[PDB]
Order: sequence, then structure tokens, then C-alpha cells
Amino acid sequence: DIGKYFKQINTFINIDEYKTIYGDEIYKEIYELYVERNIPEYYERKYFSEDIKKSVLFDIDKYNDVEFEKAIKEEFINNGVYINNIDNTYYKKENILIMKKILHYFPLLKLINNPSDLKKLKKQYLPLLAHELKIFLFFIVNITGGHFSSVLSSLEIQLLLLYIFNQPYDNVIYDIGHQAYVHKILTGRKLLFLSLRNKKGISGFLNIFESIYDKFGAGHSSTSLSAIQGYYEAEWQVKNKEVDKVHIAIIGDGGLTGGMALEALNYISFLNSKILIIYNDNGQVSLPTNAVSISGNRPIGSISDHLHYFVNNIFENLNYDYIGVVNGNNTEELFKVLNNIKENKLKRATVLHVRTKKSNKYEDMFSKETFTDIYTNEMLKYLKKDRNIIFLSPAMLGGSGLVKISERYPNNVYDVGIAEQHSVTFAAAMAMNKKLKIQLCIYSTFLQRAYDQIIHDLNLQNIPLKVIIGRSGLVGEDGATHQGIYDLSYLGTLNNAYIISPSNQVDLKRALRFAYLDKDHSVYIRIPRMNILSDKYMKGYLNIMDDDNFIKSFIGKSRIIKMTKKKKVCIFNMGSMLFNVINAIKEIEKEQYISHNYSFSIVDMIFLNPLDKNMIDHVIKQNKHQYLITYEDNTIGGFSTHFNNYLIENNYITKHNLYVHNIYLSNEPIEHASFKDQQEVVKMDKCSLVNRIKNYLKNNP
Amino acid sequence: DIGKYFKQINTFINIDEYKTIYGDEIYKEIYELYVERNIPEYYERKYFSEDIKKSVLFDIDKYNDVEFEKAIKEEFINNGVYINNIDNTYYKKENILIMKKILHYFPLLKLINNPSDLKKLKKQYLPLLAHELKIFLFFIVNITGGHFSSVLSSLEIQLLLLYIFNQPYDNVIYDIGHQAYVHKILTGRKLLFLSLRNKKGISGFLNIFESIYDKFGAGHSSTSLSAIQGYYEAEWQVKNKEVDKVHIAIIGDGGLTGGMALEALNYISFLNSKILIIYNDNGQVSLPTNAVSISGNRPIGSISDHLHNNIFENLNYDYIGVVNGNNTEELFKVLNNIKENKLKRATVLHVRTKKSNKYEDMFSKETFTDIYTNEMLKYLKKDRNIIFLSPAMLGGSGLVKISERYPNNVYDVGIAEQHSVTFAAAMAMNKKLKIQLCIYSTFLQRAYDQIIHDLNLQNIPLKVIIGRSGLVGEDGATHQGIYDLSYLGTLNNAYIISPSNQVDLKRALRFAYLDKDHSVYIRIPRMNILSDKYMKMDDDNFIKSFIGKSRIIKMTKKKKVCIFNMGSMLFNVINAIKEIEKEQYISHNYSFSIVDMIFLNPLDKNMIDHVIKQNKHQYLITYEDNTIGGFSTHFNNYLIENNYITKHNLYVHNIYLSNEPIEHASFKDQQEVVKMDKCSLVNRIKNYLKNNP
Ligand SMILES: Cc1ncc(C[n+]2csc(CCOP(=O)(O)OP(=O)(O)O)c2C)c(N)n1
Ligand SMILES: Cc1ncc(C[n+]2csc(CCOP(=O)(O)OP(=O)(O)O)c2C)c(N)n1
Ligand SMILES: [Mg+2]
Ligand SMILES: [Mg+2]
Repeated sequence: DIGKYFKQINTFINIDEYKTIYGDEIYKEIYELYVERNIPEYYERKYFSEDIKKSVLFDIDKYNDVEFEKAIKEEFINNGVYINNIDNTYYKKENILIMKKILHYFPLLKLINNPSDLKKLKKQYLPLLAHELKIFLFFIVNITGGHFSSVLSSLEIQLLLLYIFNQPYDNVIYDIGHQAYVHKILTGRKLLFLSLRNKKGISGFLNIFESIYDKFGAGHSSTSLSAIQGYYEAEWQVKNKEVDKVHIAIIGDGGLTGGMALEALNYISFLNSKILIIYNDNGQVSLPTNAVSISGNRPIGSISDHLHYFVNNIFENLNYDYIGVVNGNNTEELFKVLNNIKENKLKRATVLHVRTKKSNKYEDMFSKETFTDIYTNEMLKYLKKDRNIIFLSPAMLGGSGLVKISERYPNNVYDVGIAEQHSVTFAAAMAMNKKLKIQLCIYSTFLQRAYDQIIHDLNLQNIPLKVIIGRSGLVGEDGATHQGIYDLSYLGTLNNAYIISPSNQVDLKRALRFAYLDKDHSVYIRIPRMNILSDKYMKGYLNIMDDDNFIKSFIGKSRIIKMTKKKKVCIFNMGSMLFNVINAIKEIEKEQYISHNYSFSIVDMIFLNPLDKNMIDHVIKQNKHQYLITYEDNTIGGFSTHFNNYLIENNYITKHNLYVHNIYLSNEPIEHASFKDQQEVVKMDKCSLVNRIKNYLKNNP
Repeated sequence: DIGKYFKQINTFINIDEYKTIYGDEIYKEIYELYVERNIPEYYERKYFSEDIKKSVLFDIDKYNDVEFEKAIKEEFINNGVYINNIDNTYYKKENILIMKKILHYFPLLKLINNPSDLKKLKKQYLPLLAHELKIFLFFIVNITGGHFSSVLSSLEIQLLLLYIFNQPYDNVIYDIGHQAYVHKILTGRKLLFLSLRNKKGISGFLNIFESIYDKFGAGHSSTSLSAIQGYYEAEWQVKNKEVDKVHIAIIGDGGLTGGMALEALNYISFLNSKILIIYNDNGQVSLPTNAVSISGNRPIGSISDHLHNNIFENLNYDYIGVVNGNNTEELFKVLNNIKENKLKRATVLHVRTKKSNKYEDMFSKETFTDIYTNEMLKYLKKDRNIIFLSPAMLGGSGLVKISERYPNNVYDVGIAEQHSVTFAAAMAMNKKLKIQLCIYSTFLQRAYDQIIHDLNLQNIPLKVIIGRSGLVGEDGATHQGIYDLSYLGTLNNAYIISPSNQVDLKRALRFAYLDKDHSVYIRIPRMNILSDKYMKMDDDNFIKSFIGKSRIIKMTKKKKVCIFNMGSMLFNVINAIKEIEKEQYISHNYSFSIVDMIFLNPLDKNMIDHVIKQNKHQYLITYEDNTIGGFSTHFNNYLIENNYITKHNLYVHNIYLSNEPIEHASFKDQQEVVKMDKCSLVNRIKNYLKNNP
């Protein structure tokens, strides 16, 4: 029985305040439908002004598998879902059965699948539907995972934008897309929601390849305003060269802190684009915000404090029509305002300030701890003796591991909001002080915004700034928007840039000890989004001093993993997926053919600038290895470039008759899936490795 | 005679308004010193409170060459100039003699060489000095080149900041650094100002390797506020772990339009950093602003409209009202009050200012940007659905002639590279329009998360025009476009075209016009089009014959060596090949072939394998106008995929721009420095051939 889960979900929701917010009649309706479980016999007549064409969910028992699959495919196509991008296993008969079992406990939600079925609900009962969605999320994101609180924050906004305006004819764009689950539910994607953030399933972000209701997809913030202005200006130019559409952008307080968002706001006002900007004010700018920083728990930004006090303001100074602070969780008042905007027309850009609420084997080779925990522990140890370490983060204190540092040394942490560019330049200016050590913690994907500051402001001036790069390699369920696979490819193009790519926690400790002791080098350390390897794995597989000796023994000193005449093949591993190479090598030697006609050596590279050419020439010229295969956890242009270019410098292929091969993550969007599945997709896992090495050995003898 | 130049400069400067701005006494002093040329005999007593220790500029005749060089080196070192970073020829005896000749015509400027010598001038005569600088720039930038109007815009700001505050103890940071010539003049670098934006001379931007008075180098806008906040927070943390110094940032209206500047402003207010922000309001946001865009000549930004409780007051800033920037007395009053007191809160001093008041035989006068403009206008004549965008670089990108004639077709977004790329991408999802984004190579470095995450990930068919690719020249290392192929080549769903001459550029433009399903990048170089003397179809046929179709330049048994050229430096390879065969040894033991590659994605492996398996070439050398990770990566990796080097006895070499800061110099000198010129090419190829036989 699943009813106990729904009862517990309802208990977790404060039902008493429903009366005060809405009214006695609304409270009674909600209590009867969702608490007393009293459903009318003809509730469709009571709650809907017109009859609704039901889905194939209620005619499932009368279908064979082939016909049922064809019918569900046609239904998804007619509701705008590009079903060919979803694996068929998802829309089978059993999955639809499970979804029906879930939806039977939702009298109004089980009968709504498209905006047309939404508009047949009586307006006065809109809060009731808003309650059902609230339970549904609590049942789905609990099982599949993803962003939760932000979805509840803007539930009424999505509901009312679907109810009132005519999408997809009218353009509506969200900012980060991690809170638009309700938008997906009422646009034809409800039945597939059990496949959230899996292989060939529903993404956690809006995608222009899932449906037509997703005008622009994003996972990086501060993008909605520019995107919606582009939509408005294109739809204005098309008519000019020959605007009944309503262009709406929903951006939160945190998103507006980003520079691109501010530029877009300024330009939207400047051009006077008839865009409604729903500023979702919720009190959260960074992740998280309750953490104590150098500026307290206050949300980051003078705009945030000004708007909280104002609850002429900033928007009015920028020549915006301002509708006062309107509750975002009140369907009545927001309905009034949005319906007025619909019936009328925007004669100038308008900001609808809205207040909302937020709080209200493979497995045996990885332990529970994370590399970021190791980073935090080392930084705490180094802070215990030296207080001149300054940490910065672009609104990612929790992910970067700085929260435990901000609590204990609040004056040592600067949370600049979503200000990657500002974070880099600020930290660089703070690193010019020889009496301070500055470490900047930023994700691999977010450094793509600040590469220009890394090059122009940090690399030209040789400023000794330490940059900690988190979430490097394959992230997992977040998707292609969060793929940290461009670190070595863009950092390796710069001089003065020491780059360290630890594979296990020991190399991470040594890299951070070097960064602590170093005072004249800009050092980047690539921390993977991965658990630390197990000690048993380190001993069995990896086979694993004063200041001057350590510094001499660390920089550019690669670690040796494994060391009719056989052909000798050496693999140069750079990155964090060395475990795949080790297991592939352990698997290959079982077969007699390769174990008789070949021998293998594995060399672990921890550096990209400078490179350990001594180890390369030890393998090439001393032990006379034949084949050379690189293995990097990065896309093209990384370690393969440096290894190939060093060999081309010295013309080793002519000298030693070397066959060369390269293995790296493919240059195709690594879609949302698990980390193991992501390894399997790019064919970089153990079995794919053994297959590829066998093919290469047996193709070039 | 040099006096005629000074007379012409005096005529070019409006001296009548000096009376109205300052007063009759100041007008009389200015007219007597600078117009009437009535210089007293003991004017140092009249104008200065204390005596000034003169430089070796007056005792130059008493020295030999070596002793004078040592003395001037010591003088430069004691005035803060890191003279070891400047070529010795710039402080020879003759250069100092010429600078002395120039300075003798400046009664007060010849006697001032450092802040200490500046503070000995009477306050009432500060306008007089402010006039001298105005002439001096009018004489030096005219000879050396660089940014001119912006320096005159903030002349009083720099002069007064030097006069009033204790630099370099107090931290003062400018935004872009193209406006700080007066700051360089009165910090010990005046004598070297003839070597402006030359090889091993003084830069056109503030550099932390030229002097201690430069606290943060610039070149990309929107950086001053973050840098000054970093300085303030470091100075605060040092004291906390154990602020008498004044932290001042001078940022203009255009600089604040950039997103990083806005974030820095918000965060400075948020943390209550005691920073004085001199908002240089001049009415100029983009380059230029008089161009007729979709919004006319109006300066870009609602902040510009609001200014030119305010926005600053809403952001919890102390606001001193609009103060004139060319009035020395009023700004002196305000800044002197700030000095005598001390900021108890972040303060924005709104200030209003004013803005308007052979190698050679192989290049013609036309620039590839002109070709781009002509082609785009020709295409606009038949189709009106072409939309152009640029981040505040209409003149440089070549869009001015497009904005003037099709104002509804151009969106000048200010310094909004990120906004420009995302805006254009969202505008490119409309299948009824063609969107071309024009952006410089270095400025595109700010727009990378949007190129990857927003444009390439969603396969949006946006055309991007990259200007100033390769070596730019006098602008310096901050403007080096040597990362286009290294960061764009890591892109699926991305066609990249790197024309070497105008014909390939026009073909790329025709493809981008006809194409409707690909994101196409075209690398226009900062170079003139090649001379026609040097060089000497339907839609489906052209599209088939263009994409991934490289061009052939030139094509005991001789060893055969082939060079794969990618980029815009093909003329160097052509001349190197023409020169190398003159020697009998190489012309007997080798034969050469040159293949011009125009595409990084998709690649013309047909031409590669034609040279590698049909004509049976032996050696392979790549040549690109880009840094590491560009074409060399793709060529080497393709050869590694097919294992051609092992099976077919290949020697491989690569020639690309060095990964070291290419300092400010001429384009020819910049080619010489990276050893990528003709003579260096012949030397390198000879060495490689004769080292691996
Ligand atoms: C450019 C960028 N930087 C950082 C993040 C990480 N991030 C995700 S949630 C968040 C803050 C969200 O703030 P807001 O816009 O108010 O969203 P809400 O909490 O209202 O959903 C941040 C910094 C991001 N998504 N994009
Ligand atoms: C990041 C960046 N984008 C573009 C440019 C090109 N650019 C040079 S001058 C200028 C505008 C300068 O505006 P403002 O800050 O008012 O300077 P001022 O005219 O006062 O010297 C621009 C966009 C630049 N220098 N930096
Ligand atoms: Mg928030
Ligand atoms: Mg300006």
C-alpha cells in the first residue's frame, strides 16, 4: 500500500496555514479531498467547466503490448514530447501501470496532462491543484533525486503561467531550470517523470530536445534574461521585416547577482523590450546561505538587502514598471496581477516583484569519503598554524567544501555570490600581497566563465594564486551542462601555470602541500567529483621529508604504477580514472595470446606543466617499449597533445618504431546518467578498455 | 625649429573658456606662460614653496656616455622604474637630449619628475600644470600613437590623485589603463615616453613590471573595482591578523556596463569596503557612441540614461553630487575633504568630464574587416533577415557602415560579451533570421561558458565572426588572439574556418550565408589583405567543393618534405620556401611541398593522405598562427590514429607561436620575436632537415 506515504507527505505539509492564506471554503475543500479522502462521485462536473478527453492510462487493460506502445508513443508526440529521445523501456506497459498507481491518489492531477486539460479546471479551485503538485514532487524527487526546494518555491508561478497564457505560442523562460518540474508535469511529461536524470530519461533541466515547451535550456544561471530578450527581439524583427506573444522570464534573486543577468537587465530596460520579469525573491543567493561568512548569513548582494528593505527602488531607477511585493504562494493575488497583465498589454518593461518561501567489483573500489573532504581537512590543518590563508568561492561554499571553514574562520572566506569573474579577479588582487595565501575554489564548468580572467589577469602577471578545481571529469546525473572535461585542454595552453591532476588522495595531499609551501607559482589542482579510492585498492593495484627534499621530489616527478621477444606497450595515465586502466591490464593478462606476445607497463602522470620527460625516455630508450597508449580523463587537446608533441620534438617514432594510440573522453555531449553509466557511454570503462587495447594490438603487429 | 608645433597645439586648444572656468588671474597666468611666452627669471621661487632637486637633464654635458648612462639608470631606479625591463637604447645620451629639447618648452613640466616634485607646486597654479600636460600629450601621442581623448578626459583626476594622496603607499587603480599617460609622466617615466608601444619600450597600459606605482595591469575593462577591492581586503586582512591607506578606483561609464564591474560594485557596497569610486561620467560607453544603432546615438545602458535616490544611493553608497572633472579647484575641495577626513562608508564621487571638445610590398592598404563589411552589405542588399551584434566594438568589428544604413539590424549591447553571445544565440533559434556575432579574439575569452554551454551544446546555428586573430601588434600581450583554434577546436557541432587571404574569407562568408544548420566561426586576422601580385558555381556544387577541402599551394632520390599551413601566416612559409631552395645542398637532397589547410573541423584527410601515400612525401611540418593545442594537435592525433609515422618512415615537426607573452611591438617585430618570420623559418627548416637525415 502506498497511501501511508501520501499521508506522511501531507503531514509534512503545514495544512493549518491553508485556512489563513486562502479562506474557509478552500481549507474545507483541501481537507475533504486530500485529508479526509472524500472524493465526489461526479467530481469532474464539480471541478471542471468542460469535459476532458482522458489519456490511454485508463484504457490500458484493453491493449496488447505493441498497440499499447504505439498508442502511448502517439500520445506523447501529440503532447509535444520528442519521445524518440527517450528509451522505450521507460514507456512500457509496466511503467505506465506504476505511474497510474501513483496518479490514482490525485483526483485532479490524474486527469490533467496538457495545458488544455489544465484550463478546464475551475479558477476558484486552482489552490487545490497547487496542493496536489506539492505532494507529487514529494513522492517523485524522493525516489529519483534532484533539486527540490526551489521547485516548491515557484510552484504557483509555473502553474499560473500555464493556466493563464497560451504556451508554447507565448515565450516563457526559466533561469537555471532546476525548479521547473511542475512545468514539465503539466506539459505532457508527467508519465515519464519516474525516469528523472537517468540514461535516456528526463533531464533535471529544461531541454530543447525533450519538448517544444522548453524554449531555451540552461544549467548555468543568469541566462534567462538574455535568452528571453533574444526571443522577443527575433519575434519583433520577423514582424518588422514583413507582437501578440507574451514574453516572460522567471529569474531568482541569486541569478540576478551574476554579471550577465545584470547586463541583460540593463539592456532590456534600455531597449524597452515588452518583457515581464518575474523577480522571484526567496532570500537565497548562494548554496547555501545560512552558513556564516565574513559578511554574515545575509544574502549576498546590495540589491538583495535593498529589495528586502523595500518590501524609487533599483528597478524604478532603471526605468522599469514595478508592481509591488506580491505573494508568490497566493494563487488569488498572483492570478489577479497576471490576469490584468494578460487582459491589458505591457507598454514598457515590467518587473513583478514576488516574495516566496524555500525552507517552509566496481563498488568495492571506492569508499564513502570524497576528495573534497580531504581538501577541507588539509586546509583546516594548514589554517591551524597559519591564519593568512584566504578562501573564495562563487556561491558554492557547500560544494567546494568551504562551509566547514566559513563556520570556524568566517573572516577567511569571501562568498561573492555567483561572481566567477569577480571571484577570480578579486582573488588575484588579493594574491599580490606576499603576506597572504589565497586559494580559490571553483568548479570545472564554472571556470569556463572566468577563463579570460585566468589568462589576462592571472597568467600574464604571474600572480601566485592557487585555484582549486572541483567536479573534474565526469560529474554524473547533472548532465552535459555540468561536464568538467575542459580543464587540461584550456589550462595547458598557458605558461606560468602549474597543473596537477591527482588520481588518488595521496597525490592530492602532495599537490596541496606544494601549493601551501609554494610562493612563486600559480598552481591549479584538479579534484575529481569522485570518492577516494580504497586502501585495499591502493595497496593491491597502485602498489603504494623536509621542505626542500619534498619540493625537489614532487615537481615533474611522475609515479610508476606497473613496470620470441614480446612487444612492450606502455600506457601513460593522466587524470582520475586510472582504476579503469589497472583493471583492464589485470584482465588482459588472463588470455594466453596477449600474455605470450606482449608485455605492459603503466606510468601515472600527475603533471601537465612541466611534464616528466625523464619517465617517458626511461620507458622509451632504456627498457625499449614498443607501443605507447595515452589515457586521459579529459577531452581532446589535453595530455595527448603534450605527449604527441614531445615525441614529435624528438622524433622517437622513427628512432624506436613506436605505434601510438590515445584514449580520452569523447567530444560528444555526455548526457545525464550515473557515473558508471557515463564511463560505459564513452567506452572508457574496463571492458571497453580491454576491447580497445586488444583491437589495437591485433591490428598493428 | 619646434616652436611652430607648440603654436599649432595652442591654437588647437580652446583657451578662451579658461577665463570663465577658472578666473581672470589664472587666465592671465596661462596666457603669459603658454601664449605670450613670458617666462620670468626666478619663476621657481614664484611657483614653488620649496626648492627642487633637478635631474641629470641639466648636467648632461658634463658626462661621457658610460657615466651618463649609469647616472640615468640610477635616476630611473630611484624614481621607481624597473629599468631592466626597458632596452638600454631608450635611455642613451641622444634620447635624453631629445627629451630635454622637448621639455625645455614646458616651464613647469621640465622641473617635475616625481610626486615629491609635484607637491612643491602651489595649489593655485595646479591648473597651469594641468595645461602643460595637455600640450605634452598632444605632442607625444601624436608621434608614438595610442589612446588620446580618454587621457585628456581624466587628466585632472590623475593630476589631483598624485598631488593630494601618498602614492604608492595609497592604492589607486584605473580601469583599462589606456587613459593613464599623465600618471606615467609624473611617476618617473616621462623621459622614456618617446618609446611608447614599441619593442622593449613603455606600454600603452599600466604594467606591474614597469613601476611600483602600477598596482594592477589592465587592458580588459570592468577589472578596476574587483582589483581595488582585493587590495583593500588584503590590506584589511593583514592588519586584522596582526587601514591608513586610501583605496581609490577610477572607472568610467563604459566600464561599469560590463558584468564583472556591476558585480564588483554590488559586492563593494555589500561588504562596506572603504573604497572611493570615481565614476568618470563622460557620455561614452562603446567605441564609438555617435554611431546610429537600433537605439540611435544614445549611450548604451539604463544606468547611462539614469545619470547622463539614484542607483548608487539605492545600493547604499555615499554619493557626492555631480562634480566637474575639468575644474581643479572644485575637485581639489572634494578630494581634500576626503583626505583630511576619512571614508566611514563606501562612496561614489560622481564626476562629469568631456570627451569631444619585400615585406611591405606583399600587403595592400585594405583590411580583411573591410572585405567582411562589403560582403555582409552585399548580402544584406538581397536579404534583410541578417542580424549583427557586437560588444561595444562597432567600429573595430566593421559594423558601423551596417548600423548607419540598417540601424534596426545592429544591436550594440555595450561591453556585454556574455550578453552578446547568449542574446545572439537565442536570436538564432529563429529559423527566419540569420545572426552573425562580431567579436574580437581576446574578448571572446570572456564568452566561453556560453559558447560551450549555450551555443554548441544546443547546436544553435549561430555564425560568429572573430576579429583580431593571431598577432595584433602594439596593443600588447593583453590583446593577443592566439587561442582561437586551441579553444574552438574542442567543439563538436562547430565548423571553424581560418582564411589566409581574402578569397578564402569570401568563401567562408558565402558558406555561412548559405548554411542554415551549422555553427560557423570565421577567423579574420588583424592584417591587411595580400597583394594580388603575391597570389599570382551553384549552391550545391559550391557547398560540396568547399567544406573540408584544403587547397594545394605547391606540389640519390630526394627526400620530400610537406608543410601543412593553418591560419594567416602563409606568406612567411611561401617566402621561406622560395629562399631555402637557393642553397645547393637542400635543392639537391630535398624537395618541398606546401598544403594550405582552411578547416579545423572537418579536416581534409584526403589531401593529407594524398601527400602521405600518393606522392610519397617523407617529412611533415605544421605551421600555424596559434599557440599549442591547435592544428598541431589534430594533425599529430590523426597521424597517431592511422599510425602513419611508424609504417611509412615519417619525421614530424611543428611551428607555432610561442607560449610566452608577446609584448607590445610592431607586427613585423612580433613575427621576428617568436622566430616565425621568413629568415627564422629558413633557419629552423634547415636545422630540422640537417639534424634528422
Ligand atoms: C552560473 C552558475 N553559477 C553557479 C551555479 C550554482 N547554483 C545553483 S543554485 C544557485 C543559487 C540559486 O539562486 P536563485 O537564482 O535564487 O535560485 P532559487 O534558489 O530561487 O531556485 C547556485 C549558485 C549555477 N547554477 N550557475
Ligand atoms: C572587456 C573589454 N571589452 C571591450 C573593450 C574595448 N573598449 C575599449 S574603449 C571601450 C569603452 C571605454 O568606456 P569608458 O570606460 O567610459 O572609457 P573612457 O572612454 O572613459 O576612456 C571599450 C568597449 C575593452 N577594452 N575591454
Ligand atoms: Mg534564492
Ligand atoms: Mg566613456
